[PDB]
Amino acid sequence: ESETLNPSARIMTFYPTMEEFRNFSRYIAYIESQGAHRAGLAKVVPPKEWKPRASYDDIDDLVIPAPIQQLVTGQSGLFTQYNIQKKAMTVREFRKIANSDKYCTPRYSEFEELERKYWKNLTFNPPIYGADVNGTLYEKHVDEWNIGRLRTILDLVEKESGITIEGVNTPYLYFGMWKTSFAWHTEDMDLYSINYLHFGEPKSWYSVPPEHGKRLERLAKGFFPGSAQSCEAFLRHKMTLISPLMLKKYGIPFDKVTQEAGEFMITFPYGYHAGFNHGFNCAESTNFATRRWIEYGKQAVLCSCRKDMVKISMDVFVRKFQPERYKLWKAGKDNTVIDHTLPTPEAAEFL
Ligand code: NI
Ligand SMILES: [Zn+2]
Repeated sequence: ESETLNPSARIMTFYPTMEEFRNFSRYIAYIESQGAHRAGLAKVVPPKEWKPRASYDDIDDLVIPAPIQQLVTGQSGLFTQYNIQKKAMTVREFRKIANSDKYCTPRYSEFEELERKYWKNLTFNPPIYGADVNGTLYEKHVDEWNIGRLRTILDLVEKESGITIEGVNTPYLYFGMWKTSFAWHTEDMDLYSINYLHFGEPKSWYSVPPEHGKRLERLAKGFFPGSAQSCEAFLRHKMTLISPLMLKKYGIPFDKVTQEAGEFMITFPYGYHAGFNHGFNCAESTNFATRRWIEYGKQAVLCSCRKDMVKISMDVFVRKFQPERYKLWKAGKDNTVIDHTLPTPEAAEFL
């Protein structure tokens, strides 16, 4: 039945009305009723009547505490990206470097051309990424799709334990320039994420359907056996870049999409994604949850090689939402199998 929704697991785009836009969790459940989640990624274009902020002109003084220079090594569609942290800098400083002759966008006709250039010059002229900047650019009173307070059940983590995890249940801001990249990964605990491109040049995305996630992992393990041997989930290091021609070569299903300023992207549990920025821009993101996520959370395979990695205690979610399974789960005997095609239960209100 849901098997029959988005049979191609293609990236879907939505144009909600303002009445639809007002309840975040509701619209997420809706797009899942339409099979959007099968793609691992979905675009949502907000009503033109809407804006998260009046103007972005006071932010030249905002500090980027930890700019990252992205060194990339590799060949033939396979790359490993190393982060070189640069000293702190303000936005206008970043912007100046970004639009500088050395680091600015090349001229191009169709997107296929800029894309080809990205994959040809990835390892050259390492850019700087203004990544993981704590904060929001939303105006304090915006109540629709506010990344700072979406009110999903992920709120149960801070609510029950007081724990905050930067970028996960708090917002992150991302200042990009041309050729800055995000490597193939799913979210921490295989959560959802939301990404809003506040302003600037586009951000392009690749995505692999959750139902084909394991095949991407098998490929990645084969191409990086040393890292696979060292960590049960080395893709979570977010250092691994794989070109679309390589995915095609090895029969991994995927889709691509370009995100424009003023547009939202949603990633879904266990949706592998990667991409790059076209030029100077600014993006805001955080994670969020639905009831459907809970099983993904319980089964997420986590990085086994670092003390510093995000691990959310699933106990509270299982007690509150799977009370009949708690004893079974705690006893390690819960063998529930995940069906990536099924929408979250909250969509019962639609379906
Ligand atoms: Ni992500
Ligand atoms: Zn690891």
